[PDB]
Amino acid sequence: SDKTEPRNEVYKDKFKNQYNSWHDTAKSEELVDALEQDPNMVILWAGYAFAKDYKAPRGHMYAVTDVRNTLRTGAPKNAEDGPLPMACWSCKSPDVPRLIEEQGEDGYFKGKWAKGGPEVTNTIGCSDCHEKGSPKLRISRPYVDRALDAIGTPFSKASKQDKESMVCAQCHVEYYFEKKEDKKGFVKFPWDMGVTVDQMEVYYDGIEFSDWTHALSKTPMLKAQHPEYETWKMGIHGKNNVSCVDCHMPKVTSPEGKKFTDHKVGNPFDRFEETCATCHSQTKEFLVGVTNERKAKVKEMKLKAEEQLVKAHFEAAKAWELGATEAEMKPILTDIRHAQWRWDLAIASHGVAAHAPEEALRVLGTSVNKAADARVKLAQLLAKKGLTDPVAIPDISTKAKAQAVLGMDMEKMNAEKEAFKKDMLPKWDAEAKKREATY
Amino acid sequence: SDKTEPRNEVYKDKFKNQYNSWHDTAKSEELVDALEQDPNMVILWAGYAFAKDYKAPRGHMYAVTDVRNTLRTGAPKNAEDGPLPMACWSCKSPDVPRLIEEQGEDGYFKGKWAKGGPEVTNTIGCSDCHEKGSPKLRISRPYVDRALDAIGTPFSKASKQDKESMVCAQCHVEYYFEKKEDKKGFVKFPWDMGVTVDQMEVYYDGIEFSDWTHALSKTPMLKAQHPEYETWKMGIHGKNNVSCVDCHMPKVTSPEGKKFTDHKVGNPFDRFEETCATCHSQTKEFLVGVTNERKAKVKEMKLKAEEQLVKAHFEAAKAWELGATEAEMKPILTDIRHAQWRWDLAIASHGVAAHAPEEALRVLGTSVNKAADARVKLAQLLAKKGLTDPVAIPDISTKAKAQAVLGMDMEKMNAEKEAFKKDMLPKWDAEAKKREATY
Ligand code: HEC
Ligand code: HEC
Ligand code: HEC
Ligand code: HEC
Ligand code: HEC
Ligand code: HEC
Ligand code: HEC
Ligand code: HEC
Ligand code: HEC
Ligand code: HEC
Ligand SMILES: [Ca+2]
Ligand SMILES: [Ca+2]
Repeated sequence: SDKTEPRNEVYKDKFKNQYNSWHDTAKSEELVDALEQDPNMVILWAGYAFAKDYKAPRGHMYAVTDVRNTLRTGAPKNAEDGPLPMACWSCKSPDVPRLIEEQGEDGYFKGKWAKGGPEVTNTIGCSDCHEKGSPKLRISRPYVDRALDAIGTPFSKASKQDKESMVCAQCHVEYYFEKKEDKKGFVKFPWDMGVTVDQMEVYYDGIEFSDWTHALSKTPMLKAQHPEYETWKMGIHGKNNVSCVDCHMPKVTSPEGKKFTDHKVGNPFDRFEETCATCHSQTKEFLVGVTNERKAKVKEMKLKAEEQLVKAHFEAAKAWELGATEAEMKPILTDIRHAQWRWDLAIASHGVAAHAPEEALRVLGTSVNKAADARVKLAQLLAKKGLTDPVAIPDISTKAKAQAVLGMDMEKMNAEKEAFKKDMLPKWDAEAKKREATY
Repeated sequence: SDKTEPRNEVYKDKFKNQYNSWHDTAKSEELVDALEQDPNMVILWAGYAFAKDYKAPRGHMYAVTDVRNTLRTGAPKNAEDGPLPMACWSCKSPDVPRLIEEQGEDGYFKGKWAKGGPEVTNTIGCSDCHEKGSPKLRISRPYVDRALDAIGTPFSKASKQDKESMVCAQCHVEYYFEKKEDKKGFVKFPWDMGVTVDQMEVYYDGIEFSDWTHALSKTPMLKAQHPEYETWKMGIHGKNNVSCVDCHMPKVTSPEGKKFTDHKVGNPFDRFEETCATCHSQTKEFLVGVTNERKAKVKEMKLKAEEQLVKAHFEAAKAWELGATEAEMKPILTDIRHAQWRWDLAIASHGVAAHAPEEALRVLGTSVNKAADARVKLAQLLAKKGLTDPVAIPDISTKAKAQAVLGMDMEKMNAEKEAFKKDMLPKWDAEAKKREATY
């Protein structure tokens, strides 16, 4: 494509300071296993890909590696195999706008994730945010322009300060895959009714959309994903239009005293002077302390919401086992769907305790309120089927125990994934090397 | 006494600007009936004085008037009559340090509220916060000193900025009346553990303390009251030691050009220049909009928490009615106690949406979590008693209907109060005038 250069090294000794700091996200290499740290999530996501594997994000340099390696994308043997579609590449690589610009959105989104393996081998890079070889910013994905239009803030009419967050909003948002034949597997941001948890809930309910049917409760479930842009808009910094870039890509000075934009996307406290100290006079120790306090508050309510949902899902499973009808279960499943949507949207962003802690805490409160409705209705229904005692919860104290409770063959899944990693990934990179040898 | 002057006019000509702005809290005279606006509260406080009458605070000039007029103090015919004790005067008048200094705490707290009628007639004034005829600040109540010592911040070692909030903390706190024999009727702040909702819950459970037994659920209840200091400490302004005085008693300039401390304690937005604008560049409309949005979020979770509690109380009443035993109800009552403690502390301060919105939202979330646990246990227990259908809630849509549901003879209460107002209060004021003549 004329508009995209997916090879990130092309403009490196033309834009040295930007390339070098961009490459330094490789320094953020630790992989924290969130399922291991919180096995409740295996149960909440039962029947869905996230019950297999879910880790915290690390540096942008690892995006293609991590989508390749997660158990969620499976072990496809050919371009028509594997569980997930092409759309799983969309926020991982500057080869995505290359493919969209050459084949159109309809050509890009067609088919399996495995199909794009040979084509999507460059990780998150310059062409995702920039015009080719230029410092100018751009939106490189058409579905992003559609989403910005939908909330009335098109990129073409946005201020410089607005665009700084919009380039991150290409990826750091809640999304779903459309179902209609002409948009099958297209990425869409569910923003037509607004970006609050309540508006998005109305959107999804209006089209009767579900990401999966829960393996225990049979609830039509919604999955939230990293809603940084939607939740940043709710926090006081976003209300002041303090941009993602102000904290995550701050203006820094070279050893020679030249200012440039720090491209090492990571922890803003690592550049405390240049980030928080730009606008605040408090010490780093104070502001780190405040941030850790909100993380603790959000975590407390997160676990309370999760404990209610775990019990709700097993209680619903027991209700089905005791002969509940679909009509008896319909209002309970609605409550479970909404309760878990609210928990998931509240904490799916690993930055929410910094970006919008009060919104996270409000939303987790509404989660518990819906879970309480579901569980009281379940307690009455279970009693009509003859059970007036608590429903037993199996041992789910570890990720391995939870996945086994669900009947998941983790040994086989890991073995097949390792064989895929060893056999298929070399072939993909060998094909990409051959193709890039043109260009 | 030597160290207190309760007549607030004595130094009016020496300190004209302070006296004049102090007297201007009489401009804040609107009375908002909180029970009328939220009749749920009648049910939540069933069996307690707050089910009778509860209004939003107004100006300091009305403290003695409102404590005289509230149905909560009833209609005493003599100094040993009436529902409430001497300690209800403690945060309403500079006559209180006068009586404490002359009679001791033991002498002051002894007896009924009606006994203090003739002695406590000056409203909140200069000697409550100041040394006599002086600009120096003081703590005028010994139980406040004990509380400050308990949290490790004695007034003697406090900074200027610390002391600005501490004078408000003499009254704007959660408290209880001790029941121990040697301290019976004493005001104490429940801060030994210290000031979060969770620490105070541990404090109260450790001494097996209850304010009343709920009229419906028979739960041993805790009542929260206006925890401004404790919640201010949790908000970001308090963490920065932005004092109550910075927003509510700002430095202003007289018409003659003289700088002084504004003593019109009221809405900080009424002094936007001089309060927020001294630290913030945003417009007043923007900051008002933010505070209004937080008020709405807090109100949304407040109402969800109350709906859960109202149903829990009626469901518990049903369980008792169906023959539940003490042992069956014990874990349910514990959950209701904690759930309502958390609700009440979260919203008992009318400023919590400005002072600490994130803490109010966290605490309201934990309220719903405990109410959930109570209602699920109740649904199972009700089913063991043969009831598998929802418990009916009577019409409680107005203050009047809710009080009638509880069997409250509001007509008699109001008649007896008006009679008390017409007959007793002139006698109290006449005796005080006679006594103050001898000053
Ligand atoms: C199709 C269902 C997929 C799959 C299989 C993956 N993604 Fe994404 N992704 C996006 C962003 C902003 C992040 C970092 C923020 C965060 O994770 O909270 C990620 C992260 C990942 C990972 C690493 C972490 C993990 O979950 O283990 C993996 C393995 C992963 N993704 C796989 C952004 C997006 C999107 C932007 C709209 C899209 C679409 C996807 N991701 C889709 C998928
Ligand atoms: C791949 C290694 C690159 C290269 C070579 C560059 N970028 Fe970026 N960039 C991003 C943002 C938000 C800005 C600020 C824009 C502005 O203030 O107008 C920049 C800035 C630049 C410049 C301009 C000079 C400067 O340092 O300020 C240049 C020359 C540049 N970049 C080169 C955003 C992003 C990304 C979004 C996550 C990504 C990816 C990149 N840039 C990648 C690259
Ligand atoms: C606009 C300048 C931003 C900002 C501020 C961030 N991103 Fe991204 N991001 C994407 C994916 C898939 C990941 C996970 C990577 C992986 O786990 O392999 C991330 C990761 C992050 C982080 C975590 C960094 C760390 O060191 O832990 C952060 C702080 C972050 N992002 C912020 C996806 C994308 C994009 C897809 C092309 C785009 C564009 C951005 N992110 C842009 C931004
Ligand atoms: C604009 C919408 C964004 C986006 C997309 C992100 N941020 Fe932030 N962020 C800030 C701080 C202090 C943290 C936590 C640092 C810590 O944990 O110590 C975060 C966290 C994130 C994450 C998660 C990072 C991870 O490794 O898990 C992500 C993906 C993220 N942010 C993206 C600080 C700020 C701001 C300061 C006022 C601003 C504005 C933003 N971030 C904006 C955004
Ligand atoms: C760097 C990572 C940080 C951190 C840790 C914080 N900020 Fe900011 N901040 C800015 C503005 C305009 C406000 C609103 C208040 C005001 O009008 O001054 C804030 C507010 C905060 C808070 C209070 C909100 C809360 O979370 O309790 C906190 C704790 C906070 N900040 C921490 C402005 C800016 C910036 C201007 C572009 C920048 C950069 C930052 N802040 C960065 C940080
Ligand atoms: C330290 C300077 C303060 C500040 C900032 C406030 N108070 Fe008080 N207060 C007390 C009582 C009994 C009331 C209710 C009076 C009534 O309704 O009759 C109040 C009221 C307030 C308000 C509401 C003002 C309004 O205009 O509505 C406000 C903003 C307020 N207070 C703040 C009791 C006391 C004390 C007991 C003697 C003392 C000391 C303080 N308050 C101190 C302060
Ligand atoms: C003994 C049980 C009583 C009674 C009957 C009253 N008080 Fe107080 N009071 C205090 C503060 C800071 C306020 C204003 C803040 C707020 O109300 O949220 C009040 C207000 C009142 C009112 C007017 C409002 C109402 O409830 O209608 C009334 C009628 C009232 N009080 C009666 C402070 C304190 C204390 C400081 C530790 C103490 C002790 C009391 N009050 C005790 C009582
Ligand atoms: C009853 C009408 C009075 C009078 C005559 C005065 N006060 Fe107050 N005051 C309070 C606080 C926190 C301050 C600031 C203290 C400081 O910054 O050191 C003041 C200030 C004064 C002064 C000093 C001159 C000035 O205007 O700054 C004077 C002479 C003065 N006051 C007289 C607190 C309170 C109260 C707490 C709620 C109340 C009640 C009063 N003051 C009452 C009076
Ligand atoms: C220090 C511990 C205190 C105390 C005792 C109080 N405040 Fe504040 N407050 C602020 C704002 C913007 C409001 C809302 C005004 C509005 O409703 O528009 C409040 C509210 C209160 C109340 C309730 C007022 C009422 O009339 O019902 C009370 C009793 C109260 N405050 C006492 C602003 C601030 C601050 C701004 C940074 C500071 C600090 C404080 N208040 C501190 C305190
Ligand atoms: C007058 C009643 C107000 C109002 C409405 C607000 N402030 Fe303040 N503020 C101050 C400090 C140090 C912070 C922390 C952030 C920082 O370090 O700059 C804040 C924070 C806020 C916020 C953001 C937090 C939130 O609740 O979202 C808001 C909305 C806010 N303030 C409003 C400092 C001060 C003061 C210095 C003495 C004064 C006065 C005020 N603020 C007054 C007000
Ligand atoms: Ca989604
Ligand atoms: Ca109390």
